[PDB]
Parts: sequence; structure tokens; C-alpha cells
Amino acid sequence: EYKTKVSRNSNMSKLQAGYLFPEIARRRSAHLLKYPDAQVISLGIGDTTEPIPEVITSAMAKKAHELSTIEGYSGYGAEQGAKPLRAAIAKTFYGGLGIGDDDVFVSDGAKCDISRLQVMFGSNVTIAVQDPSYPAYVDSSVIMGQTGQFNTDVQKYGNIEYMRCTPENGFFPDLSTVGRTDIIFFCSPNNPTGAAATREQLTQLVEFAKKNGSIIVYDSAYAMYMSDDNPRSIFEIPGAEEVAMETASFSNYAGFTGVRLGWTVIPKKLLYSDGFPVAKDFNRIICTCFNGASNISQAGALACLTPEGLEAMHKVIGFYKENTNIIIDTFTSLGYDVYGGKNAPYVWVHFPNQSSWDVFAEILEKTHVVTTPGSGFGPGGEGFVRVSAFGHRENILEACRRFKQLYKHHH
Amino acid sequence: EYKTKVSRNSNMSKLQAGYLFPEIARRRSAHLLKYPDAQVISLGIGDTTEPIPEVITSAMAKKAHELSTIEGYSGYGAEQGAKPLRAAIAKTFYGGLGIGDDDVFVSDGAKCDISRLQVMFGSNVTIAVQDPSYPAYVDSSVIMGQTGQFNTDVQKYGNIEYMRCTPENGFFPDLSTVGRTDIIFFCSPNNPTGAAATREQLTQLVEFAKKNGSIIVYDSAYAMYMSDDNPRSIFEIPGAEEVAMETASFSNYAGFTGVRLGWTVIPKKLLYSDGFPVAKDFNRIICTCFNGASNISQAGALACLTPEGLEAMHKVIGFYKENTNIIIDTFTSLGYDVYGGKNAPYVWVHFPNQSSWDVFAEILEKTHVVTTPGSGFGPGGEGFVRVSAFGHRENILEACRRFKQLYKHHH
Ligand SMILES: Cc1ncc(COP(=O)(O)O)c(/C=N/[C@@H](CCC[C@H](N)C(=O)O)C(=O)O)c1O
Repeated sequence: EYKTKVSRNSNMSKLQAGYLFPEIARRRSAHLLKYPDAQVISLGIGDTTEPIPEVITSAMAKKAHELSTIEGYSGYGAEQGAKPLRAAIAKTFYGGLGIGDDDVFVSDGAKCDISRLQVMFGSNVTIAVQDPSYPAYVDSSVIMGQTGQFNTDVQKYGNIEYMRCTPENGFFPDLSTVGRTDIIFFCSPNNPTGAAATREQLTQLVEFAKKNGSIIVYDSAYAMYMSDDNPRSIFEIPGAEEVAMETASFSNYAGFTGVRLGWTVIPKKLLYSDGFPVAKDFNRIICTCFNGASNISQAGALACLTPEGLEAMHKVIGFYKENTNIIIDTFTSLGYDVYGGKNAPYVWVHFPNQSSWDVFAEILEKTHVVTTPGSGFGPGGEGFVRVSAFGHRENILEACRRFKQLYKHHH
Repeated sequence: EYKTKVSRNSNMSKLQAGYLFPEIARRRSAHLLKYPDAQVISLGIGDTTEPIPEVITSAMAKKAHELSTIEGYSGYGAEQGAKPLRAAIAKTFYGGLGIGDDDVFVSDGAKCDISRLQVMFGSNVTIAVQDPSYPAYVDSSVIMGQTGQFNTDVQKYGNIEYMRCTPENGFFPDLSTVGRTDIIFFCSPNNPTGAAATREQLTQLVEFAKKNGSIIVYDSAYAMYMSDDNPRSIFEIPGAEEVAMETASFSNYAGFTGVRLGWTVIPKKLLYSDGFPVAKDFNRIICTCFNGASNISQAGALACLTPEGLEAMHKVIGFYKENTNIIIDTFTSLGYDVYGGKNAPYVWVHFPNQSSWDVFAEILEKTHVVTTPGSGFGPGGEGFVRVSAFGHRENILEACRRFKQLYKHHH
């Protein structure tokens, strides 16, 4: 067989396995080949299940129709996003926090922004992450060449600061033990633990970043699930404007997981060590590596940020929060230590004396329910399993009845 | 002012100026301040102007409506794209060329794929580009760290092989003079020259890549504009499957510039020097750095690849080809050497003994028509101006009458 003389990217070689979520999808698919008539309930991947509200879909359909008319047709959009959408995001989520329309960059989703930010930061920065956390932060770091190899003793990529988050520390790290890095990826409410940082904790985080001269990338993808009275934006913390940016999405708010619309906010006062504004480099990346979010998706997002849109999103969110309560109650009644579920649409269940992959496989084989192994979220996730609350009500109820039946005589 | 201690990405510092098209927008705005009553006609950026065909927008509106129903709702899609869409692309454009559904990756656009491919290849590859060519190839290369500094004497970034395409070589590189690189970006029909490589030329290109052990990234985003009997896909050349991938888009075919939908094809036989299949690394990038194209945009693209959709796209393309003929005839009658136009919806006009930025400024100043200076596409573009044929018919006719008024005394 012929091979080129092009050397494979050594950063790709570093990755220890495939990306987590397609591996879960693969295992689900394998299970269905084994048992074609299994009534599988999927609570692994955090995939929304309920329909998008009609007020929002009607806006998208209207835009689609408009694109077939002379007056209503539009081509390329500004890569940063339509001005009225940037304005709506700025006022709805950041009104009173000193965020301008020009500080908002509309994306086709938070996952995509994480990687474009990583291209922007480049190969020479060091990163810190919560341990456990959503695996895109670590994997994008590896891809960009910010890391060393995977160390199998500790299950960590070299040169990444893994900030230990545990039940005993309330899932917020002891910052006195955290080494200095250039970037700190911080998710609140955290995926997978569900932990929402308090105002006091976020104040610590901003103070830590300021003293270390670090940039915080704050992922607020689940913030509208907040029930406790905690900040939903990092910009609620005075001084955050000098050290932080925020990335978020409509995925979990409007069921836009397939529609694709999010945003990143980079404040004017966020500067590199040479005084160059970080937002100006992000703008160059967005203008060079991207051609903007879909015009139909943008029209949908604009409809979200209206009284009817916000009401509709609130209802969807509330439904999933009720699902979460059902799941918490099930695992609590079975005698497990259960974390999260208060401020986020997933629950974080401790399974002592078992590997999380083994628990995942057992649950899938015996109950035909898909979950996510905690170790997929980093070494601090070992011994835990994440259960998503996204599902039709009857599916959540059925999954819980299956869990109870499996575990009630043990557990 | 507070500054972080994070160093600006030194690859971002290498960039000479902003991205070309935002720079043109800036000059258009300045022109409007100078002439507030000017009736500006834009033939600069290749932005489609005519409405999307109803058969296609109807499918998109239908998908939007379906998302508000239990049965019709879908959340995350596989990052690679819906299987029926992958299948439709593979058969419609590559049937008989040995391309499988699994070799096709659906994107939110060709521009985005260029940069995801560059993340995949990484910082250690060297690239070759046509000179002139679409500026994203060079700029993405600089951003990824594949280059040295910009040299102002020659107007080139160090470490890029600029393959000069000129009237004297029929706008195809003299490959015997081209140095070996890892990657060869090759656009046919070329943007900005309009030149479509012949079967013989593409055969030379594949042979060159095979002997050098290079990967060709073949950009076919204007291939449906082909009028001459030339190959529309690199995979028409036997052996291409060992050295080439292809990237394309619906932007210029269906007016999807704002809708966002393209694809990349990477064949099974394309391997790195260690035998590792390139498609497997692209798949990792697509699954880690992307969350899939918009579901509504995918529904639109599926509708394009039907008898009614293909007929509709043919009509759209035919309209722009007629605009192109109007422009060609205008410049030819004025005594200019006009290139391109035959196989692409833009024309490449030779303005010898002038700087292209000066010609751009002159045309904009005197006729209120925006064009694109050739030097924006690299140093080989100096002395030419690209004129886009995307416009309403009356706007094309008017721009041409303005050109005739400006240039009547030149020949
Ligand atoms: C903290 C956090 N940030 C960003 C995202 C992705 O948001 P988006 O691209 O806007 O849909 C997510 C989504 N995570 C889901 C969905 C994972 C599968 C999806 N395909 C993905 O890779 O994001 C999960 O953890 O189950 C997230 O948790």
C-alpha cells in the first residue's frame, strides 16, 4: 500500500482514546446489535429530548421562508453574529455587568468555541481544569500541543493542572494547592458533578487568576439550571472583566443541541501581557476560521430572547429539573451517595469498589440504560457514574424503576 | 491598566493585517462617509444575492416545524453528519469514484473545514498554495504555526511554497519548479483566477503529490460552474485516493452563504508516513472540536440533492453564469485581458502596470463599485482585480455601464 511522506501530527498521537461521547454511542450501538429488541433508555450523553417550543421553531421557519424572497434573502452574515442577536444576548444575560454588544461573539455552539479559543491561545500556554470536567477542555489542549503524553499511572496528560474537586471539598478546589497556569477552564454548574460555585468561591477564583495573571474560560452552559442563589455569570464578580471570558449555549435551554447556537463573551479589559486585547485576536480567529452561525439558527436564538421565548425555555428547563429530582430520589432511596442534581440536569452517583466503566457496562447489560462513566471526565471521576436527566418523563420513570429493581436487594 | 501574564500567541502576531474581506468592508464604509449619497454596488466578496429556491427553503421550514413535535424532534446529530446526507453527497458528486458514505464529513462550511484540517495537520507541516489563491489557506497556516514571519520585500510568509499561476503558464503551476511540501492546497476552478485545471494538469498534480509524498487539499467549491469539459472532482484522477482529499460547499450553488453547509471527503487510502489513515484523525478533530452542522441546514442540503433541488441549483448557477458573461463582454469590449469567467462566477481582469489596491480604490472612488484587489490573494495577484458576478441582474448591468464610462479612453 502507498503511504504519503507526511508525518502524522504528534499531538493527535498523544490522545489516549477516542472522544468520550462517541465511545458511549458506540457501546449503545453494540448493545443494540447484541439485543436488537432491547428497549434502551439513553441517559448517557446529555442530549435534550423534548421538542423545541413553537414560538422558537416558528421564527426559524419564518426565516427559512424569507430566504426564498428577494426582500428577505440574506447571504454571508458578520462572523461575530447579527447585531440584534448580540444585543439581545448582552442585555438578557449580562445587563448591568458592563458587557457591550461588541463583546459578544455568536457561535454554532460552546464546544466549537472551546476549540477556536484554543487555536487562539495556541500551543505555548498551560492550562488548568476541574477534575472531573467535561472532556473537551483537556482533549482540545492535547490537540493544540499544550500538553505532554498521557500518564497511565495517574490517568493524566502531562503539563495539565488537574484541580481536585471532591465531595469532601464541596467540589471546589483548594486553590492554595493549585499551580499557576496561563488558562483556567472553569465550568459552573460543573459537568459532571453538578456543583455550582458560590459567590465567595468565584471571588476566590477571580482573585487567584488576578494574582497569577491567568485567563479564566468560564463555561456557563448549564447556568439557567441554577436553583441555589449563586452567580450565573463570572462577570457578576468585580474584577472578572480583567481576567475572564465566558462561553455559553442555547443547547440546554431551548433544545438547540442539533440546531447549533451559542456565544462567547470577551470583555474589553482582558489583555495579554503585552497589553494586546484578547478579543481582537478572537475576532481574527472568527473572521479567518469561521463563517458565522447559521442565519436560521440565529433567528431562532433571537426568538428565544423575548418574553414568550424566555417563558418557553423556563418551562423546558423546569421539566428537566423535575426529571432530575426523580433520579436523585431513586438513587438516594437505594442508599447511594448522590451529588449534584440541584443546579444541573444530571446526577453524579458514587459507586465504591468498582471501576466506572465496569458499572457503565453492567447497567447497560442488565437494564438497557445508558449512563456515562465518571472516569470519562478525568481521573477524579473514577468511581462515579453520571446519569443525565434529559428524557421523556415516561423514560425517566422507567429507567428509575429499572435501577430500583436491579439494586434494591443489594445494592 | 491591569494586564494578564499570558503571552499573546506568537502566531497571531505574525499576521500582517486583518483578514482581507473585513478590510474591504472598512474601505467601503469610509467611501460611504465620503459619498453619503452613493449607490454602491458590491462585486467584491463573493456573496450570493438571489433567493434560495423554494423547494430547498420549504424543506428547511419543514424541519423547523418538525422540531416542535415529539416524533420529529432531534437533538445532537453525529458530528460527521446525517447518514442520508453523507450518502446523497457521496452518490451525487462521487458516484463511480469509489467514495463511501463514511468518507464524507458534513461541515458548516468549507472555510471552517480548511481551519479544522489545519488543526489536524498541525504546526509541523509545510504547505504549498496557488499564488494567487483564497487567503484562508495562507492565513490558517500562519495561525497554526506552519510559517515564518512575513517578508515585505517579496510579500510572502516564510516557509510557504507559493506556486505562481500566471497568464504565461495558463494559471497552472510549473510543477518542475515547485519545492516539496507536506500539503498542497489546490482550488479548481481557482479563486480568484477562475482557472479550471484540465484532466492532464490534475494528472500532473497527482503524479507530483505521489512522487513527493504530499497530501492535496482540493477545493472544489466552484466546480458546478464548470463549462469546459474538465474534471469536477480530484477523485476522477486515478491515484488521487492515495494523495488527496476534497472540500466543497453549498454556498455558491444554493445561496447557502448564510445557511452554512459544506463537506469534506477523505478517502480510505490516504495515509500518513506511518500508515495511519488521515480520515481517522479528521474524525477525531470533527468529534472533539465540532458538534455537527445545523440540523435545519442539513435538511436543506438533503433537499438540494434531489431532482427538484438539482434543477433549482442549476438555475441559480445558470443565472450567475449569465451575469459572468455580461461582465466578460464588458471588459473585453473595453480592451482588457480578462481571465476566468468561463468556469467560475467571477472574472480576473489584468490591470498591468498598476497596483491592485490602487485600481480597487480608483474603481470604488469613481464608479461606487466594490471589487477585490488581486494582491489580497497573494503576491501573484498583484496587477489584477477580481470582479464577482454575484448580483441582481440590474445591478450587474449598472456596474458594467459604470465600467464602460470609467474606462472608455483607455483603449
Ligand atoms: C460543560 C459543557 N460545555 C459545552 C457543551 C457543548 O455545548 P454546545 O456545543 O453548545 O452544544 C457541553 C455539552 N455536554 C453534553 C453533550 C456531550 C455530547 C456532545 N456531542 C458534545 O460533545 O458536546 C454532555 O456532557 O453530555 C457541556 O457539558
